[PDB]
This record gives sequence, C-alpha cells and structure tokens, in this order.
Amino acid sequence: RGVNKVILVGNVGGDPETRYMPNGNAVTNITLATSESWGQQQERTEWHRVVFFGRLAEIAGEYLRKGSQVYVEGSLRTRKWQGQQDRYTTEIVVDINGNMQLLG
Amino acid sequence: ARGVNKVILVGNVGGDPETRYMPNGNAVTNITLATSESQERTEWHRVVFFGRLAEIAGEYLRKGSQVYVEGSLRTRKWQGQDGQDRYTTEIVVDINGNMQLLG
Amino acid sequence: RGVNKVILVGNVGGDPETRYMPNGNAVTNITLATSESWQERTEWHRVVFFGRLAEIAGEYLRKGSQVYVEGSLRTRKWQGQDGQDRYTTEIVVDINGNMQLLG
Amino acid sequence: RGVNKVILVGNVGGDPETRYMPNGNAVTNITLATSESERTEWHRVVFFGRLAEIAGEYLRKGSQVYVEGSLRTRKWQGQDGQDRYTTEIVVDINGNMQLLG
DNA sequence: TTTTTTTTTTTTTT
DNA sequence: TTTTTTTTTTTT
Repeated sequence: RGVNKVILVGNVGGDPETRYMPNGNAVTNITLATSESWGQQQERTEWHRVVFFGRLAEIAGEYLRKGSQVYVEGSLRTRKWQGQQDRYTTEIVVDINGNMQLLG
Repeated sequence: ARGVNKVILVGNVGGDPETRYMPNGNAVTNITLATSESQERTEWHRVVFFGRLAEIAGEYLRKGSQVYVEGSLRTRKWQGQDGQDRYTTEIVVDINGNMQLLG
Repeated sequence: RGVNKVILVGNVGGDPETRYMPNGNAVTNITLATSESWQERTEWHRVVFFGRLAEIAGEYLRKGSQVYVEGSLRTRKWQGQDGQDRYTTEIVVDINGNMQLLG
Repeated sequence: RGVNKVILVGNVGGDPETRYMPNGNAVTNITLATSESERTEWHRVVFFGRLAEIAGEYLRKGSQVYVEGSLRTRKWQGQDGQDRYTTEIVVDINGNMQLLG
C-alpha cells in the first residue's frame, strides 16, 4: 500500500526532446522550473526533470515550447545508470497515471 | 513563489530516523521512504524534515512506520571525491508541508 | 481544460454500501471524516467509488477504516420534496482516482 | 489526524466578490469552472487573508487560476428558514493560489 | 439524500 | 444558483 504523487506548475526550460521507443511509443523529456521563496523570503528556482510517455508525450512534444507554462502531475522515479561509476537521476514520470495541462 | 512544487507520498520508513540539531535551534530529521506498486515495484525516497515536523518526525517515526508525507522537491548539487558533479533529489517537509503518522 | 483533484486521508464513517447495476458494474458509497484540532472540528465527506475501485472499496473498507482517497469533485443538483433546489458535492473515485487502505 | 486537500485549475466564472470582516480581514468569493472531455464542473472557492486581497485585486471573469485548499461543508439558513448546505473550497494561509497565463 | 478516529494546537529561463 | 480550447493487501 502506497502513494507516489508529484504536482508541479512551472515554466518549460527548453524545447522538448521527443524520442521513440522500440515499439514506437513517444517519449518526451523536458526540464521544468518552479520558483520558491528562499531571511527575507527571497526567490530561488528549482529545476525538475520531467519525462512523458504515450499520448501525453505526443501532446507535450507538440504543444510545449521553451517558456511554456504547464501543469504536470506524475510519480517520482529515480533511475540508476552508470558512467565510466554508479549514478542516479530522479525524474517526474508522467504517463497514463498522470496528467498534463498547457496553461496560459 | 511563482510555481507549484508539491510531493505527496504514502509509504514505509526504511530505517530509524536520524535526527540532528544545529546552532539555530533547528531540528533536522532525515529518513528514507519506500513507496510500492504492483510485478511489484519499489521506489525509494529521501525525505528531510525541518523545524516542528522534524521534532515530531524524530520522536514517532521508526523503521517500518507507515506515514503520509507532503513536501516539495529539492535537488542539491555536490562534487564527489573524484571531483565529478553529482545530484541528490530530496523531499523537503517544513512549514509549508505536512506529515501524518498512519496506523 | 482544467484540473479537479481531491486528496483525503481519514476514517470511514460506516460500512460501505455497494450497489451493482444491471450490467454488473459496481458503485460503492461511504462517508469519510477528516479532522483538525485546536477542540475538534470534523469534516464529513461523501465519497463514491466507480469501477474496479468500487469492488475493492466495498470489500476492504469497514466502519473506522483509515483510508487514502484521491478523486474529483462533482456537485449534483436535485429538487427536494419541498420543491426547492438542493446540491450535494461528492468525491468521485474512478479509474482516474486512487484508494489505499491504511494502517 | 487526517488530510483534506483540493487542487483545482480552472477559469473564474465572474468577477470576484470581496468583503471585509470587522477586524479588517478581506474575504473573497469566486466560482471556478473545471472541465474535462465535455462536462464542466462548478466550484465555490473562498479566499481568506492575504490571498483574498490578491484574489480580489487580480482575478477577473475568465481568469485562469491554480487554487489549493480544503473542503468545508457549511450549514446556512435559507431564504425560508430551513437548512441549506454548501461545500466550499477554503483557501487560506495553509492553501495556495497562482494566477496562470 | 447520522457517524469515524484519536501522540503533531502565518504556501521565465537548464 | 457561469468560465474557458489533449491512477489491492512492506521492514534498505
């Protein structure tokens, strides 16, 4: 029994990168900036790695541009890769269980 | 705050919590949190409590406790001992967040 | 386009009621209490489950169960026996929602 | 112990209504439409405190807005002397509001 | 068309 | 009492 939910509203950092997998499913990557309040309650930007799959990846690939404001709802997944050694990347995964809404 | 940055987790604590205090009065509690889905899949989460909830967290949470956590994502950069850049994404729970012991 | 999300953690008011429609689909109703303290203050929520979650909720929830519910708000209009309009806002948990029995 | 959280993104139905309590505190009411495909759902959202001032100052008919609050079902006496209940989304110090666009 | 439960009293860009 | 165009049962 568990719950793994991420909700972000922010601005797309650069144009989305769409790839295709072995069966042809669209996979779209973006970076997303959210602004929090960093002792004078200042400003600070947090950058999020967001990966879409399926129809949302298609929709994100087509309508999201650099600077787009977007609502994103997904689940956290930490991916383990290795370089030359062990590395980790925490991403927000947006698939059938998630949601995306182009705002503006 | 111009964006929204919200994380909601329900899961099981991976080990007894580590609390620590500094010369600010602040309590800082660190835990790991397992969320699962069903093959059966498990995701491991690093969660850091600050302030009042840090005090509440250190006391009542124990290895295996079930807990609701609401916080915000924060990625910290650090140079490893090989000089190479690394990143740690944590869930930060403070005054704008929430914690609820379950069971 | 928009977003309509409700997240509740609370205690089930009574045993669920599960209704089966002529086509075999299930609808399960509960009430769910969430509280805040400062004196108590308990908010009662009407939660309706559809689909696979309706059968799961009907089978595993009982009076007093602690539960996580994720759904969407829906307000229904109806004329009362005095002839006047009334409204009932419910939390609808369907394929887009979630339910986790806690504790 | 429990959790009561509502997150909405939608469009304001009319210009906001703001009133002032005896202690000077602002209270702002809106209705907010969310849709899904196509059926539209209407929500009664009530802002308190600083967010109520911001809401009253910046929201207008048609504004797209993100809102985060708690559900509160309020009992009130109707125009005839019997009971009406209204479930509202209360947005206060524990909630959030963001103008979108 | 009532209930539950119980150890937590100032949210555009990478 | 009207706004706005594509989610069944764990312990690092």
